[PDB]
Amino acid sequence: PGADAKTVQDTVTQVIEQNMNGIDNLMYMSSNSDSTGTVQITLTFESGTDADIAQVQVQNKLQLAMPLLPQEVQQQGVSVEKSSSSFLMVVGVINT
Amino acid sequence: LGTATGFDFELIDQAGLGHEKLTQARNQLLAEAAKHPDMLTSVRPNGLEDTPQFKIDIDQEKAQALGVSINDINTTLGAAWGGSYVNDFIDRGRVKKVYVMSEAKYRMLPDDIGDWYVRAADGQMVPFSAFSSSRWEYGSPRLERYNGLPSMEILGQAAPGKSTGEAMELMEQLASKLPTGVGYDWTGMSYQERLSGNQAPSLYAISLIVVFLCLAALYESWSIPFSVMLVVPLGVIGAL
Amino acid sequence: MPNFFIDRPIFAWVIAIIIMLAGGLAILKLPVAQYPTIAPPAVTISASYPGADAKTVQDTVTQVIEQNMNGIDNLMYMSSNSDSTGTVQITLTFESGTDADIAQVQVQNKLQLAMPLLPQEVQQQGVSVEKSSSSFLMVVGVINTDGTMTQEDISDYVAANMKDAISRTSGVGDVQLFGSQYAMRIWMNPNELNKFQLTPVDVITAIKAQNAQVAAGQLGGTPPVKGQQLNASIIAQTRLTSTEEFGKILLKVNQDGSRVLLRDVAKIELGGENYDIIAEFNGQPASGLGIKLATGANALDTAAAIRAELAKMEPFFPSGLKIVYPYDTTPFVKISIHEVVKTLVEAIILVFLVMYLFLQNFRATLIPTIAVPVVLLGTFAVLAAFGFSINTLTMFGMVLAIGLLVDNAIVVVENVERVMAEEGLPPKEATRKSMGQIQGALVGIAMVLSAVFVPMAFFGGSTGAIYRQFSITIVSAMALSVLVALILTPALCATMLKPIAKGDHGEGKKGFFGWFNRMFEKSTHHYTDSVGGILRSTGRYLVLYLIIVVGMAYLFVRLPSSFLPDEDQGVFMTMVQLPAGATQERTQKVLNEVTHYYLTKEKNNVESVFAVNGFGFAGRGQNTGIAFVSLKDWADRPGEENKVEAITMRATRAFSQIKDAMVFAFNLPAIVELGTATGFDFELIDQAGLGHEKLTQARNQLLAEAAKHPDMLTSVRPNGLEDTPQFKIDIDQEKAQALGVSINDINTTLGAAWGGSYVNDFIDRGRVKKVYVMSEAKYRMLPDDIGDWYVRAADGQMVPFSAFSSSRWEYGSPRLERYNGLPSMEILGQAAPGKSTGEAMELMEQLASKLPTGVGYDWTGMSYQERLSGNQAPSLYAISLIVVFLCLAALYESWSIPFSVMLVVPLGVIGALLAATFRGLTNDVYFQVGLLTTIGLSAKNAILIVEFAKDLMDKEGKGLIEATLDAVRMRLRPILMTSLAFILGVMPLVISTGAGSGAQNAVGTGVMGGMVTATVLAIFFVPVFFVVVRRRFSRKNEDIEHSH
Amino acid sequence: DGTMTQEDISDYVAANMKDAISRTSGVGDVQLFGSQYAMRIWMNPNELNKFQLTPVDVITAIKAQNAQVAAGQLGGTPPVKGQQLNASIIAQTRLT
Ligand SMILES: CCCCCCCCCCCCO[C@@H]1O[C@H](CO)[C@@H](O[C@H]2O[C@H](CO)[C@@H](O)[C@H](O)[C@H]2O)[C@H](O)[C@H]1O
Repeated sequence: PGADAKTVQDTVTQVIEQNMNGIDNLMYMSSNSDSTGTVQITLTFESGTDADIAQVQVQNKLQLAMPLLPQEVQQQGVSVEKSSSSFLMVVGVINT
Repeated sequence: LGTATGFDFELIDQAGLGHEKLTQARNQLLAEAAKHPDMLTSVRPNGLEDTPQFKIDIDQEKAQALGVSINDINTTLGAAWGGSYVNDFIDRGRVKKVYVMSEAKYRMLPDDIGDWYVRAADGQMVPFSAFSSSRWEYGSPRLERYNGLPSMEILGQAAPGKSTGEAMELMEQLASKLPTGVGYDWTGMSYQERLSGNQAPSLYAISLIVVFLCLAALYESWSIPFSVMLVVPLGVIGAL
Repeated sequence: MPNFFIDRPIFAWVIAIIIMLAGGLAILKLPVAQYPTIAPPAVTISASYPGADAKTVQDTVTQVIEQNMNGIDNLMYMSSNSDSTGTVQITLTFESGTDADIAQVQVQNKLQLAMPLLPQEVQQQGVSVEKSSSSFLMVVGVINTDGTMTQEDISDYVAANMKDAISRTSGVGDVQLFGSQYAMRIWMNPNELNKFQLTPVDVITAIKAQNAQVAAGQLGGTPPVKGQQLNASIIAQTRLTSTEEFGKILLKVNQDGSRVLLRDVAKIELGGENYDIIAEFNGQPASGLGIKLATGANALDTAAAIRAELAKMEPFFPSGLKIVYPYDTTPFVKISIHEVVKTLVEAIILVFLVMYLFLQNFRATLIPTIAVPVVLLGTFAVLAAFGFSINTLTMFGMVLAIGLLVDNAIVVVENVERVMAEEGLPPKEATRKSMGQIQGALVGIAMVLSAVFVPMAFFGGSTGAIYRQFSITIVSAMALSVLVALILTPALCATMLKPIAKGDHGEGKKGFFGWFNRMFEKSTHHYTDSVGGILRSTGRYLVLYLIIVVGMAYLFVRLPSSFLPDEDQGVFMTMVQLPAGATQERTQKVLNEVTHYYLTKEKNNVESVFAVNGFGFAGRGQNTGIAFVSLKDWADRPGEENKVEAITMRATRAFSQIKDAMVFAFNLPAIVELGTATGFDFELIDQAGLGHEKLTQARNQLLAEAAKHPDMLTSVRPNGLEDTPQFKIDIDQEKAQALGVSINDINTTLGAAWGGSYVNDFIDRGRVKKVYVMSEAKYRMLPDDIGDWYVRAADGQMVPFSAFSSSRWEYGSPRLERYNGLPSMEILGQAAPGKSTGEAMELMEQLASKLPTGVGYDWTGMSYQERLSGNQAPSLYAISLIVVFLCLAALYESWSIPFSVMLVVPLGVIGALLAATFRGLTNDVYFQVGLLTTIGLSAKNAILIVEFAKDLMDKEGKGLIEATLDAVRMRLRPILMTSLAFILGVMPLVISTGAGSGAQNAVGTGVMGGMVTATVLAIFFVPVFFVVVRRRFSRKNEDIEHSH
Repeated sequence: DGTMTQEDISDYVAANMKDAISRTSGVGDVQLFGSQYAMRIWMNPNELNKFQLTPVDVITAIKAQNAQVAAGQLGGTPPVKGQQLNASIIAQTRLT
């Protein structure tokens, strides 16, 4: 919260990236750090890789990098998730 | 997946170069790409341009002389202007966050900075303006990295009539003329071609060889299979 | 089938071709490895506590983690080292076949319960969980050939630009930097600190406050007021980037307004996170990456991927920077495999030549020959089908299978040839007649033969996977060659064989073939004459046979037994260990001596030496080091004296004359995680809170008692380090309270100055790196230096350490070991010459039962493996022999006639035993599988002999003796063709020098010896076997005529 | 033999048996029917009041005086060249 892109990159992104070692079947890794105080690191695995094993290996390497992150970032927590781009549907809720 | 005839290219800082030199190398690559409308079209950054930002320098000596601590100064600035997650409360049986932050009208403009006071050790309130100075500068609102190195993603496509393979070949050629320390890589749809497009030839070959061998077995003949294999273009011309 | 393809040769071809395409495609895609993986997965936990002594590490980290290690599937045991480098490694070792991914997941789920209980400084160093081999896959070295970069420069370059990408490469289980990344180093001066009434606590506070990255929000940030037109990020403090910026950190402003800057109380410089690891490549400054393979990953693929990654980095190197390859286990695998491929190709050429000697027409010799590549290539397809890899064992399976393969096609071609020499029938009809009489037998034989090889697919333990590689490869190839002989060979016979007129034996041919044919024909007659003779005696040969069986027994019980030969792999390692307390400088002196020896005394043999000071097999320390040695090619290192075993012996002997260090060169074992045989791995255990000193005393008593049994045990020794002097300092609580100095200030001042303290991060050329505060060297060298450090009391007074503390020398451990959660001390040793490992262990157990109360023991590693136990040989081969007899009984519809075939077994074994015995070889995996190969094939020769004889006595009239003679007459040529072709085919193996020639010699010698005696002897003894067994288990009336 | 009470027995099995049992083959979870020893400080509020102390002071002194300190080394790296002595500095250790 309230971090500029450089701050995000140099206290969060680089630290997580430096810890993404010893994970199987990684093809490549990319990230964005922006001035909305947000970072997303995406790791892409070989076709046929077990998506659950990929995710738990990532999340376990992250777990061990958490103590190296800023306190307020540890507070917000760092989400590790499977990446989909398709929704089955979007339910809107409005007040009229 | 793909933009069809599209490619997905990463410009990479391979040395100590930094965001500005990487941006200059990107602009150099983009200008050169633009000079080949015949081959390349719509090659462009995927990310964001540098923007003005407000640099504020805390004066350590003056803070120390006024008895104002750097932690008070920095949480005052950040909490007021950036907002700050304090802890949790319980709203109707669900745990939720508590945030402190300045009401909007006191964190809108540079003159507002001086309306925030910090308490010194001796009880006095010190306006932020007494121990800081500010200036405009440019910086990035979105920094990209690729395989752990600073990067800039570039999108584009083969010009009409041209193959994506052709368009990628030029991009590598243009990229080979960039400043020292600047490298590149293919990602996404492009990565899955420089690897997963070398296959088509050998798979079609296996198909054609096994077809011939099955036919030769059927007809007990090494030549008669040819009279069947010759049909292929007859359907294909009509589809085309 | 044979009839079908006799009419349809092109369909036959199409089947053969599809099989080869499938094999060919398997070969391009199949994993290649030296051996099947038989090593138990190991997960390692590593952590670091900067400036901690071994006990602090143990009681504050290691015990905490160990106590949370439970409910983990397939855990065999756990071991740990806590050392005065501040390092912990905990190794959890799992059952063979454990999914290493899940092992790692389950270990980490427990570890995360311990994590919050660990010291903060330990958590910030990052603890790691890895799943990899214990040994290095390769060492990637980096030098600067322009001398433009120091050791420290190169190390930082490597850490900052190369290591991470390599660390992320799939199959890379662990990466060790030989050197250290740069950190912002703040070297504190206690004199200057006291002059300005500051301490390391103030220095640390100032750095955290002034090397900061502040989140400051935005101008016009959401939610905004209405009408807002400006939106921009506020940028406040950012991480410092240079020594200059750190130097001007403001510590305080003096009473008269002057400033005290960080550079006024410290030297500030870019320097290593640590200064323990220093490497050289052939004497020059170097750094590097020691790379370990992730559990179960493919070594050749992982190495290819590492090279591809390094290739991406090279174009951006600073000037002079260069990658070198001082140590790589990879090449030997590729090379030794190709050497076997080469001998398989030579085998096919040799086969072609021997075929051309008996079949004297190019087209006719192509028939048996083409079978080889069809079968062999199809075997790769079957291996793919069953998830096997291309490895040393499957490749040698192919080779050992050559005789069994080629024999099916030879049996078919030869028999067709004879049918055309006996009756003058034309090719297409001759092969039909021929397939009619043998095809059933070929299929039957494939069944009995599978009984000799399938049982060893059921060996248990780690050893079993080895034998299963052979079993499946040989059974598959053998099954494929029967198929190939029923489909392709009959077709090729009916189309490519030259018509033979009746009664013709080419005796009236031209030059040499005409001569050869005349010799063979007369030899055949002199052959049949000889046998006809012995059949009239028989009693004589029955006795001679028992002689052979007895000698066979003799040789066998006196042939030593090994597992897999030790190969010269063109690389090896040298271990350097000085006593704890030794300095880095003395360790460098001993490394210089090691390096010197290889560069000057082994000029002709050693290509390079990558030596590292501060890293050893058991990990970081001032008193340890290692040298990685790469030899010149095997080709340029001719003779036994120039191979790894002779080199390492010479080297170790020369190094024994090095003062006050343990230095030895050793060749890496075939496996490793198998057991450098004769060796045992012992754990002494503190089972009752006895404590370190008592365990030591118990250890010493055991070591003493062991030494006085040199007949049984040799080199029984501790694996760890001896206690050393340590500086004990007591803080006086009352005095501190009285003076008003906080214990926290005291401890931080002490620890930061003498141990160093990781404060926070900074940005060095775009990359986040660490900032370290520590005393400059010259103020943390001497005991008296302690009192030059001052702490500030509450009332502002500077108080020297000497005012609130006292100190004394004492002894302590630099390396505390634990085994399965308890204090331990590992003890290594071996069986004395002539006595067995099991013997040595029982003695060790007997000695260990006499130690003081509360002291127990346990076996681990190689000694754990052998106690689940082996000795499954007798049973499995016993089953094998029974099933073979049962299969033969079905074949002959007789309970007795099988014995006439099975008696042939000793005749090849004796030749293999003689050959191995007098070449000084051993009873190992290659000897054993070779024996089954020889036995199978001569069993097969015997089967077709008595099958032919039995047919004569049954279908035709022919009495016993006549049938036997005409049967053996008919099967002499076919037998010789195969034997001579296989015996000559394996010459490449017996004559082999160079990469993997250890395995190749072991293979070839057994087979060649076995094959020669099997061929020469069975040709005479199988006739005896049949006539004697027929007579002994005779019914009522026969022999004298047989009706019709 | 009347030499161990229940609380003793429980400490013995917690401290010497439970860990190994819980790592034994096929064992999934292990419940101790009792409790391992801890060092028990049983405070008396009257005596605390008498000396004007609280549990806060007690807790503070225990963290300060029951400590295991990383204290560094003599002659550790990087050394002054020519250094002969390398030795661990041992400061406060845990009370026992
Ligand atoms: C007598 C006939 C049967 C005997 C011959 C059998 C040979 C068996 C030993 C082969 C060892 C396997 O070695 C294997 O070689 C092939 C061919 O270069 C490699 O194949 C590699 O190069 C080829 C092109 O040259 C590519 O199509 C392939 O994508 C690439 O991986 C494999 O990566 C390697 O693992």
